[PDB]
Amino acid sequence: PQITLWQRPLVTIKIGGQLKEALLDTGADDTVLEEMSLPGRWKPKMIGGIGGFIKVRQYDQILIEICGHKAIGTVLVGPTPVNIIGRNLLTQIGCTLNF
Amino acid sequence: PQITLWQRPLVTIKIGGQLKEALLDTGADDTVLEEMSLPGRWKPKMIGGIGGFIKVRQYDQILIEICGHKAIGTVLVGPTPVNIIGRNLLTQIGCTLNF
Ligand SMILES: CNC(=O)[C@@H](NC(=O)[C@H](OCc1ccccc1)[C@H](O)[C@@H](O)[C@@H](OCc1ccccc1)C(=O)N[C@H]1c2ccccc2C[C@H]1O)C(C)C
Repeated sequence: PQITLWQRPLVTIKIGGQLKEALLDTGADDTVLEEMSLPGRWKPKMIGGIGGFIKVRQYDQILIEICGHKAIGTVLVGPTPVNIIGRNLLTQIGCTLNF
Repeated sequence: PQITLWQRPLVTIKIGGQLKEALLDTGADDTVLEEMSLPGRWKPKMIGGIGGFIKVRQYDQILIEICGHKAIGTVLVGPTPVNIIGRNLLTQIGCTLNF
């Protein structure tokens, strides 16, 4: 589809049997979701954005469904105010910026 | 043009007669640039990102050229980690997300 930016580009994602709302964020290198439970081992990581850094838990090889498109990648879980789909997953669904 | 996301979507912008690099960020409601001098009076504003909030200076009706496209709008100046072109200006140059 083609998404205009008059409003925030929010989409429904399916992860770990859960349906959630997330922002398609071209300004984010990684994908970060609000606190939740995911299977497997995880490692600590610090990510920085506007305002400073936050501590998150890194999970690798996580399957996420974005608008029907299956994508595999690293997902960070932590105290983010909004769920963010970053570039590591946007590339997998063939998402591009056009003007 | 069409921009893929395997790398950060950085473009050259021209403002105040000078060239700078900025990130096309669909996850940003507004445009925020690193500390610099702009004309006119400014108003206060607080913007919240991944790690908290920061105080910025808001300047209105500022001319800014993004990849050759001229835009005139609101620009925030403050302690941002990188120059960010947000939705307020992305819509002016007709930028959309596609997949
Ligand atoms: C390397 N670090 C990154 O890539 C990081 N990347 C980032 O933090 C990006 O910033 C550039 C950035 C790039 C590299 C390094 C540092 C910063 C995001 O796209 C950021 O822009 C956006 O985050 C999502 C969000 C949306 C809505 C509410 C709260 C958070 C955000 O904070 N938006 C707010 C904003 C920004 C500017 C002006 C106004 C407003 C209001 C909000 O929309 C993370 C995600 C991994």
